[PDB]
Amino acid sequence: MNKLAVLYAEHIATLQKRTREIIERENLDGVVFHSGQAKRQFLDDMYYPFKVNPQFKAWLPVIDNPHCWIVANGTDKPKLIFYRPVDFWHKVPDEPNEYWADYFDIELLVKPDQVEKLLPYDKARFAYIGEYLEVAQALGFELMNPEPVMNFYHYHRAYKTQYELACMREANKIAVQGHKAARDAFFQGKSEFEIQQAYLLATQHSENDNPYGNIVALNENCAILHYTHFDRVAPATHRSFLIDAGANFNGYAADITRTYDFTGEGEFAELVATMKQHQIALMNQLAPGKLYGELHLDCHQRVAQTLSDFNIVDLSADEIVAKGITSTFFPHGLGHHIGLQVHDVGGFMALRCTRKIEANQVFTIEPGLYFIDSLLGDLAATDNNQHINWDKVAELKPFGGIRIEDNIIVHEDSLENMTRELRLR
Amino acid sequence: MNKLAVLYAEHIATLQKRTREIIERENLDGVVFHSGQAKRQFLDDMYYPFKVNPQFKAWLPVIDNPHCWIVANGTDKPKLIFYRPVDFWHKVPDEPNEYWADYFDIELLVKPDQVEKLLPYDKARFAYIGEYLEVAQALGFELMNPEPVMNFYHYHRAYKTQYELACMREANKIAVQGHKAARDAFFQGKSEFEIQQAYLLATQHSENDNPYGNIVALNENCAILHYTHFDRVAPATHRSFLIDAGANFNGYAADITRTYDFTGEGEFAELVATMKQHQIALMNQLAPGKLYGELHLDCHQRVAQTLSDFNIVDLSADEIVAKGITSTFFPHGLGHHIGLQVHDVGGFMALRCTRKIEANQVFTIEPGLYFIDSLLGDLAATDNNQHINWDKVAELKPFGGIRIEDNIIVHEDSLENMTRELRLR
Ligand SMILES: [Mn+2]
Ligand SMILES: [Mn+2]
Ligand SMILES: [Mn+2]
Ligand SMILES: [Mn+2]
Ligand SMILES: [Mn+2]
Ligand SMILES: [Mn+2]
Repeated sequence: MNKLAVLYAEHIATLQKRTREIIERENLDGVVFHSGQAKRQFLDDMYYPFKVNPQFKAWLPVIDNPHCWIVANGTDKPKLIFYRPVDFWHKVPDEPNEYWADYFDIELLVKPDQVEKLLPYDKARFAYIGEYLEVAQALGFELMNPEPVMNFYHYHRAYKTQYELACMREANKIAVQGHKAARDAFFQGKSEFEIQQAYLLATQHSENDNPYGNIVALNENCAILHYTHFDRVAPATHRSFLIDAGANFNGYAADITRTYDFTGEGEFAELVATMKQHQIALMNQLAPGKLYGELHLDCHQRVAQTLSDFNIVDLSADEIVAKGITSTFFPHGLGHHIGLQVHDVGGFMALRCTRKIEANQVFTIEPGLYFIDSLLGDLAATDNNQHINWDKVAELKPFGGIRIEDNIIVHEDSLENMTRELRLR
Repeated sequence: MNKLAVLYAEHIATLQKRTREIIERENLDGVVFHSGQAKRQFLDDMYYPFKVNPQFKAWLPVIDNPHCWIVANGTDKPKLIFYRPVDFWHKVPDEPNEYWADYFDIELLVKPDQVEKLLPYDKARFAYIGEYLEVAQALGFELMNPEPVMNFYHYHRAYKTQYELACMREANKIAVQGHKAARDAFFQGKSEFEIQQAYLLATQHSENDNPYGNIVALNENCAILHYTHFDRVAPATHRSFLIDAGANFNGYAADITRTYDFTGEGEFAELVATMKQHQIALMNQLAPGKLYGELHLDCHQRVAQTLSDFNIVDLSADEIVAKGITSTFFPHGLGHHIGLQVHDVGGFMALRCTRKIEANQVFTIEPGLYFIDSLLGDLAATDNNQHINWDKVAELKPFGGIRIEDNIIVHEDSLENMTRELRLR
């Protein structure tokens, strides 16, 4: 028996039920999900790597196949037009024969432009959920990504089926293996580039297989939030390491961050150790009914208590917050839902400090503390310039910043930190 | 002094001259090249990796920056609107300060929608060369990628400036380092995936940095022409290895293939050694004035002579060709131009067996010999089924196929095989 296979049955039942409800509320005959197509590079005969329509992979783990269509109404067996071309050029895989194949009425498609005869005869009442409006209109569809249908599925995406939670445990498990290998590489003095290679090797992921662009930062780079590049030359001296990297499994993402001190001793190393405690205490505050806003406000508080205690700012926690200067050391949000998409969808009628945490949802808790040139300089142009220990700043500035991030499943009865349960210190 | 820098001056002069000629022939005030934009994934806040407009990087080595614009007329100094946003989020690089920066009148762009005021006041007579027609029309442009202008630049792209040839030598040099590391990994019994990782490490290339999707094939996979995947599990037995991989330098590509036998002894290993000889003799036939057609017809001849001598087909070379069955063992073209694009552009008014090889052009010579299921089975359904040693086929089938490919610069006085001159056996 396959645990995933058993959970999948309920997954399908759940999407089926959700489908029945929405087509009735909108008087539709059904919904058609288009996996998408490969995008061709301008004036070239090369293509950008394929990225499946999230709304299509929500149903099954087929994420590397364009020209696939799902037609469903929630009561009848969902139809799956599965693109399987034949030609000596590409390797032809066997016909879908895994556990999920049984849940669909599968029609094979040998050429993309032969899909019209496999779709409903009258497409007018079928909502087209996909990126290719022009192709949909030519086929006869009229309802393009109707907002009410998008909002419905997105809202329910926040509530993960057991199959989804299982998939997400797997993604976290792969990512963790990578974060450890990346960790070891850092302590060996490797370059950002080399560290990235180790992560990919340990997770057996190709760059285009991870859920987002990995951030493998060293020293001052740790202060660059959207740091995309990988230096090929190792730094003369190794001070800090920040790696925000994830993994994929059946279309579900992991999104983990870890910051380290090269020596394990000193101010920065202590700062990290503190942030970790604050980070865990924040994870610990997740519970059904809890307002994300409280968690957020609390994070800024912890940050202020950190800035105060490390003499980075010569003021009391409450006054650091009061004066509103914590945002210069922690400029981003505390967390977000995650699942099929890294920054997952959801929320009443299209992360606000107003929504409540609920069971079966999955979150990331990622408090941070950075020393950003631009953001700091701005703080100097205010009457608060007199309140920070600029000597303490220049001493840490060389370490860039800190961020610790886990993915946690909020069960009705408890919290499951997939990341730390995998033993990622 | 910088050799590249000195060659670049002439590069600019050349593009300038080409620009003057075309705008006069088409009565235009100038030409505007748009580097492009990042494409956002459907319903997500993630983007596909950026791919620069080839027509924009033809001018300078800026290939990772969207929202950049070049406006030129060929007599005045070309203008370069260089996107350089500022914000604590992304790492801000210094203002362009390399050798090529001096050849342009550089305006910095901090936000994509602030480009209108930096472009010509009257855009009507400026041809827009780019992918974003909608954005161009909103800015006021009317002439969208006019065919005569596209054809002109494309035609001249076949003739490489010295700067371009130098760039291409560099790409070949990086790729070779990778092909050797990949080679060693194969002999160590690593998996396709592991071999791919070694190649990337040796070339210091991220997957999205190479010019096309690497083909790292093992055993039977060597017979799959468009083989994209990388098995994570090494084969029980290592028989054959085929790696078609390249590299980039300033936007110019290398495109190299090499096939190996695991033991270095046996039929297949002998077959490879022969193909190499045929491959080199084909490279040797490149010369200004030569018709690609002769080279092509000659390749099929060599293939037939190979099939005949290895008793893969019980017929004489001439009759293998005569009966037209070589195409089942060698189904693709012999070579193509290469440069800014792997399959480079060019040719009289938008690789034909009719065009002639000329000086300063760059080519790939890639004869192959494969054992493809589908293609072979088809040969069985013909009266030629009685002509092939099906016992000899089943013996080689397990090795997949062969392809050897080099990139060669055709100088007016000689041939320069960048690949073999780098010592890639
Ligand atoms: Mn059926
Ligand atoms: Mn993250
Ligand atoms: Mn995150
Ligand atoms: Mn200027
Ligand atoms: Mn190739
Ligand atoms: Mn090629």
